[PDB]
Amino acid sequence: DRQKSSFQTRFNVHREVTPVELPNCNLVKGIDNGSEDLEILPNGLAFISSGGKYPGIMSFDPDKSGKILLMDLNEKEPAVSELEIIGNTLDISSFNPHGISTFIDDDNTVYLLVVNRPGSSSTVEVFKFQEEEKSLLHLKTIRHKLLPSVNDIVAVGPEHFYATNDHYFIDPYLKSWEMHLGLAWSFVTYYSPNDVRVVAEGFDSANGINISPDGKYVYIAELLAHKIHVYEKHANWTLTPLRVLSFDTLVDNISVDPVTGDLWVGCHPNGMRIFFYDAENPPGSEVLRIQDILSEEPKVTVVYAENGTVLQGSSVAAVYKGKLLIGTVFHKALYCDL
Ligand SMILES: [Ca+2]
Ligand SMILES: [Ca+2]
Ligand SMILES: [Cl-]
Ligand SMILES: [Cl-]
Ligand SMILES: [Cl-]
Repeated sequence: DRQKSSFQTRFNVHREVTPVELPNCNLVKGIDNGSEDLEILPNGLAFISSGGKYPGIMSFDPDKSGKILLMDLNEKEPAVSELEIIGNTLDISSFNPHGISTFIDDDNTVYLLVVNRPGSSSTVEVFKFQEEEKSLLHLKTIRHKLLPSVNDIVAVGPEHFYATNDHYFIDPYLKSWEMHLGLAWSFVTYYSPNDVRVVAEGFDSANGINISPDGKYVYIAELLAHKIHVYEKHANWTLTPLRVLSFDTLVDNISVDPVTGDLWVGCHPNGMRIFFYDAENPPGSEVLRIQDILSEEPKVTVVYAENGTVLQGSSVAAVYKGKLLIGTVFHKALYCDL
């Protein structure tokens, strides 16, 4: 079949991980049920989305709740704490976080945007971060017909963001059929209070999304195409294609380093192991650094790679002052000397 061929191309089924080691990597105590996305502020506080659940993805603790965790990366051996969500505008029993993003106001108010999928429906929750009290003040729940199945967002103001949708459909049965057939109907939305538009479409599962430090480019990961799309971001928020980068791995969430502009990318080398879990054959981990992404030949380095004997299912990676923090879809988190 032509379909069985493109299926085992999309899920990269023949792929094995040549190890790339780091000598001082330590599992973060307290993270056992996922750390699928994370973001580090310029002051070294890192937010971690944890406990999220997906229909069909593995879970070691099904009654576990979704949590936003805090980590101070300026500490020597940093520990995670669960952030308290306060407010009355949000149903916490169904809180099921996925991608996250931050925005820092001119007053230095910190806003956290959190992709929420309570049930089959999909929202974006915006919180105010209260560092002293170590809490998240809920502000708003954002819902839209152009946000059917949000995977990750990148904030550009307190309720302004680009959002990936990893499926066109909302219903989980059609969702898996969509994903199995490879329709590639997932798309990217710009959301703002006064204006909500599709800015790109035709993606075979758009996952991570991020922005360059100067605002001029947007990066979008296409999981099952193994591609990172680079877009020019215009003053009217529309996007025009620029580069497409290709890899031998499923690219998941994208972090951008503020100083260099470098991309750090959490990857699933073999899509079968991450989608059809099997304890005797667990998914591995791979972290990519991407430099000089606008130039003729961009520099791609594998900074860390492993078959899962330590860390299973890396989905996000970010660096801070010599340290590398790696998160997983549903497993642990690895803190590493670079
Ligand atoms: Ca994110
Ligand atoms: Ca994901
Ligand atoms: Cl793997
Ligand atoms: Cl460049
Ligand atoms: Cl290995």
